[PDB]
Amino acid sequence: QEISYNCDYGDNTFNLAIDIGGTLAKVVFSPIHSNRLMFYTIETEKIDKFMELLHSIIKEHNNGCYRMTHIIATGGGAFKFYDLLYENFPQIKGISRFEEMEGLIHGLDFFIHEIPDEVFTYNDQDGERIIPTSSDSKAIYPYLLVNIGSGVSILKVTEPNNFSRVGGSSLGGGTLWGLLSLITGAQTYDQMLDWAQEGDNSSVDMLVGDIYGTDYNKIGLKSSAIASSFGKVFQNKLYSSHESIEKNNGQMFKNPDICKSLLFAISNNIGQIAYLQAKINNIQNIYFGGSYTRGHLTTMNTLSYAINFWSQGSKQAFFLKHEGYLGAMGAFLSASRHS
Amino acid sequence: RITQEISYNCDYGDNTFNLAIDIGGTLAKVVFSPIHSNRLMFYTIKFMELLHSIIKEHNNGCYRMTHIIATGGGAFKFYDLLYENFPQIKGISRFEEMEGLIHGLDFFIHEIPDEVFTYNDQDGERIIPTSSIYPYLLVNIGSGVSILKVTEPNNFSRVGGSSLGGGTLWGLLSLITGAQTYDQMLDWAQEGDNSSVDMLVGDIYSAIASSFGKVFQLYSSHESIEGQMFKNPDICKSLLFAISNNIGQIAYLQAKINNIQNIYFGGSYTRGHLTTMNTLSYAINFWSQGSKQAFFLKHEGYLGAMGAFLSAS
Ligand SMILES: CN(C)c1cc(CN2CCOCC2)nc2nc(NCc3ccc(C(C)(C)C)cc3)nn12
Repeated sequence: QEISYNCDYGDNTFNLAIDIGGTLAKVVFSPIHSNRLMFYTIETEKIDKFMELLHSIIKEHNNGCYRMTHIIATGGGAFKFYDLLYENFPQIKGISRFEEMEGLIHGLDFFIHEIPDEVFTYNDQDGERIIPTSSDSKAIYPYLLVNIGSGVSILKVTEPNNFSRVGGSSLGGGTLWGLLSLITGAQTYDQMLDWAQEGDNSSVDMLVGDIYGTDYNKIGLKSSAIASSFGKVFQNKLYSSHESIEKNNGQMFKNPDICKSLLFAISNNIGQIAYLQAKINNIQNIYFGGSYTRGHLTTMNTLSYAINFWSQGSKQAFFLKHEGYLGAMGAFLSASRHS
Repeated sequence: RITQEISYNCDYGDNTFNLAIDIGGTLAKVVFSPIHSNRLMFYTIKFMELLHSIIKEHNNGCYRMTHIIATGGGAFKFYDLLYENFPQIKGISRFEEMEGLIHGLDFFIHEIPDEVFTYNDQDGERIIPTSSIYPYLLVNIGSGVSILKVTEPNNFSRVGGSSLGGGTLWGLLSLITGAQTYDQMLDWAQEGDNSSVDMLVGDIYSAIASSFGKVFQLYSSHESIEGQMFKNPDICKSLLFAISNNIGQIAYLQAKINNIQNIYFGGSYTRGHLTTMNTLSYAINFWSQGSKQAFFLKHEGYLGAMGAFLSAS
């Protein structure tokens, strides 16, 4: 989903930035004199596949010129994969590392300030609205980045170059993916999202309605609000697997319903934690980064609604067209300055 | 057979057998006192059938001298069912759930010795002599989580909550592992090693980076997608940590927003399990750098029924 941008190509080094996380590798590069920023994601699980993509990019977009390629690695996996990269690319110009936080924030601020049609709000009522951020300091800052990958990172940015980590969560995309993979057999994240879309969570969640007979207006909750995620399930050997889960249980619980339930559980939790962090830090604007929302309308509506609800309208969820690429973009910009 | 009991000089001015019931999503709790016994009797659970036996055994089968106070959603969802089930009773009344919990908690704090305690694996159990306070948070964990702020006697509000509560833990672990009781889940959790299903920091580069994050790792023309197995004990530990750490974090953030140091954990979640208590205590101790404190309660599951009981008189 390439972007037009006038890059400074410097000494013509080909800068190949990689953000390596728990689960995914996200790559940003610009062929020399193209003025195009290009973006790819691949799972890290099959090393050959990952390394092979990097090889193909060098061959297809830098004419096989290893000796003028600089790989800059960011994300948590920059450390773990450093030796794999070195052994794969003996003949390249260099390999460097960029701190994860600076990566995310440099990448995000770049997207906010420079790239049109990149930042957007979304909910089921309003549809998508592009926020024209790449048109000052006091309008943009302060903000929070909620970067959802395997876990959840939360960073606050008070002004240019002024940013820090605040507490994150271990209940992130990896949790949602792990649980639904094992429970439902779903083969890909995209499949889980399609099943979630069709599902009815109320068959496995207890709603306020199920516990009361009605709204619980004294505490601000409608009957349709979720009171206990997966709360309906209990009432109704060393190892478990999808197989055993299916043999034991059949279709008492339906896959679409499980997917929607847990999509709501994890996204609402993330939205709440984000809210609470924004509340403590007196921040109105909350960006979502990572590869969790993937422009999925249900997911974005869920997150937007959680921030809106918990804040009673005083805070706002923002999404990014290149959400997954913030870290790699920041690394890219560092290597660019260098060359 | 009642095995949980407190001596207390109850007020029997009305010459009524007060029977308080907390009808929550998943569990039902009773608090009652045989007239003039000075014994408070507690029971957690075919339920309506229990209430009958209680009247039979502890009030001589006398319906016309029994008063029921109902708290929780059942009280409203099923107000009629109580009248259908308990005709000819002296009276049925209701008590609002949040107010139930706080009156019950304040009673345990102020009146009952050896009720409030800290627990962690480092220093063990410490009884806090509260009965010898404000403001405080109550984090009441049942099917879901209710979080209440209490500034002073009779000043409180529900500030927050979470749908990721005991029912989520029990639900996930039932379906995934086939475990049949909360007890088996906790026993398995205590043996388990979460690192086989969780991505830890070390995995990305013993803190958890992603709970359960290691698990994900046209027409038919090749082999069946068919698969990988994970150990039940490790799954129970992963999800116990995930749900407990999250609750601890939300509790800490709420406490921070509300400028509260003292955080009480209520409901039927910890059940006196050292591992669960340790995890909650650790989470609060960690985030606050020691400036906030987790408290537990010997009668954690009966806060709401206790408050309802006291409302009768
Ligand atoms: C997910 N939403 C939208 C929210 C929002 C809030 C706080 N809001 C702040 C803004 O003003 C309105 C209130 N609290 C929430 N708690 C839950 N579930 C836990 C839960 C809900 C209900 C119950 C009973 C019925 C048994 C008492 C027990 C546990 N969800 N939830």
